[PDB]
Amino acid sequence: SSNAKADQASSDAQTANAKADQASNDANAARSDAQAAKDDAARANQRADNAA
Amino acid sequence: NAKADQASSDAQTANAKADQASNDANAARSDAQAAKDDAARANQRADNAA
Amino acid sequence: NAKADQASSDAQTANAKADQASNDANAARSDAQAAKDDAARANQRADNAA
Repeated sequence: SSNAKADQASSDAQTANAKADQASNDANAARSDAQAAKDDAARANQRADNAA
Repeated sequence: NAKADQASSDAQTANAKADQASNDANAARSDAQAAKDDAARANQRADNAA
Repeated sequence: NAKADQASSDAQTANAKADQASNDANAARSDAQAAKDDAARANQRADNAA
């Protein structure tokens, strides 16, 4: 006896979850960086406004 | 088939996480592009200043 | 084997969406770094001219 299709489906789901976990953490990091860069750019323009 | 059922559940878990990751990555791209445009504006103001 | 086959297909979908989300996240990280560096150029130029 063998449960091969189910075993392979389970391995595929575990692999997919590892990939998706890593993508989530990468994406959240990228969001933080992107907002920090937006704030840095805004601050540069703010300093120029204030110096007008 | 208990293993197949659990594999199905775990695949839905993976989809929920991948969908959230995609949403967040799309927002990060849009914000980073906005940051590039705004930073270019500050440098253009500098280039063209009196 | 319908259930296992469905779980496998759903897992493949999640896996592919996760790969694209990781690529998009890197693209945003790259753009954010460029914007960060350009904002620092802008400030530098402004302080040198002030």
